Amino acid sequence: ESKQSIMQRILTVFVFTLLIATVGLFIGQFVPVALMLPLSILEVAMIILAFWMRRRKAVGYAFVYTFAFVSGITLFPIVSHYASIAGAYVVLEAFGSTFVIFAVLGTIGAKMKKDLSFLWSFLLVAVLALAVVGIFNIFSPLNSAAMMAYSVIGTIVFSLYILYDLNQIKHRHITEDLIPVMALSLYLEFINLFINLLRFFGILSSDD
Repeated sequence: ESKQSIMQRILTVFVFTLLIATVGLFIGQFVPVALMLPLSILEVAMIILAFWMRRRKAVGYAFVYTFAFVSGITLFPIVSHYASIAGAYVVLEAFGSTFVIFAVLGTIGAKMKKDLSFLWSFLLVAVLALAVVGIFNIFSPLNSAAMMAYSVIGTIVFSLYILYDLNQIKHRHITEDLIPVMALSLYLEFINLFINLLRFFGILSSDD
């Protein structure tokens, strides 16, 4: 029963989900395109069960590891897209840039003394704000100027979320059965930041 023990276990499962998502990303290149949408709907259902439903018992380890593998498969269409227009190295550039932001802002938030719970209103509303223009991009693609602003704001908002989330892990009372869902949260914050950085470096290193 210590914060130094739980935070090490949460970050251990968090690294496992990144490795599992990397395997699913490698497997995802063989998955047909028609299966990407059903698997995406499967992820949305899993996210609602994990966070948005009032459940008595938190999600287990098999649920988070399964989501990480399925999430890695559906990341291939966007990873391969920006690898075609910007290069295969840009994907590693944005993947590495996500780690240094996760490490810098994650360590600062976890080591912070201030309780940043009051940012819940601004960050939830900021993510909802970014989610609305994301739906607009699905049905109608944004130009280079607006997509750049969407990726830059997305990088700033989801970086602040990593600072807020890991700061709340220290300040809030985390139990033993919350390790999977909290590691799933850190995985989703990693993916959202990775996608925006992949868009940021993709447009910056693109031919148009």
